[PDB]
Amino acid sequence: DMWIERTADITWESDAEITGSSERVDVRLDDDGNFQLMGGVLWDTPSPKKGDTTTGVYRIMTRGLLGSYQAGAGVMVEGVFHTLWHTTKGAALMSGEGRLDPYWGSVKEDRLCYGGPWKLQHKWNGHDEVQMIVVEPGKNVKNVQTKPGVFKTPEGEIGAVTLDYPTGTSGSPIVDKNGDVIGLYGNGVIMPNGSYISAIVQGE
Ligand SMILES: *[B@@]1([C]([C][C][C][N]C([N])=[N])[N]C(=O)[C]([C]C2=[C][C]=C([C][N])[C]=[C]2)[N]C(=O)C2=[C][C]=[C][C]=[C]2)O[C][C]([C][O])O1
Repeated sequence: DMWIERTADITWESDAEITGSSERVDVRLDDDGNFQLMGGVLWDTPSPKKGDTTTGVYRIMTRGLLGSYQAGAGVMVEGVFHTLWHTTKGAALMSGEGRLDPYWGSVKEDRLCYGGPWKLQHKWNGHDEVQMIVVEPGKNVKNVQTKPGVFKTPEGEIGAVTLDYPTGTSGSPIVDKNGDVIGLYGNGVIMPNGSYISAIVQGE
């Protein structure tokens, strides 16, 4: 029922609009993957697609008997598709002529990958501006540039971006100036003034 469509290259854009703000907010993370203001599962082996694993940025689409809608987005790097867990909850994804089955995910970290282990090892350097590759439903892909702030958790810190986009943009990748994916958009908190702030969702 769900499929992926390639829609952009993974790149830094020199003309991106600069927006957002660099906040600092105290949060805790629950075992369902929700942040509040203040583990990993290896999936079944296919066992016996061939989906398309071309590098790039992708929309996650779904449909029933009528038109389609955009459930989310993600990134294909080194033959593995990466998204937030909550976009698909582990559902299989068609990719071109074949199927991609989940490999590994964590509800609490809100991360899921298909085709192999997580390939994205780069992280925000804690200093520089970053770019979100915005995969908004119904719209062409564009990049926006921002300086992250920080979620302060009881154990540590996580980079966080004050950028609000509509439902279905979750899983859009965030890149550093080299064009390396430093994490994904779409799991955060709402502030008392209504501002939405997402973690830069990434492994170690
Ligand atoms: B995303 C969507 C992108 C941001 C939309 N903007 C906004 N809500 N103002 N992300 C969210 O809405 C997430 C969803 C989510 C789902 C599941 C988990 C793990 N249990 C965590 C987050 N919501 C928030 O981050 C949120 C936190 C606190 C209060 C309100 C909202 O695009 C496709 C999918 C839709 O679920 O996500």
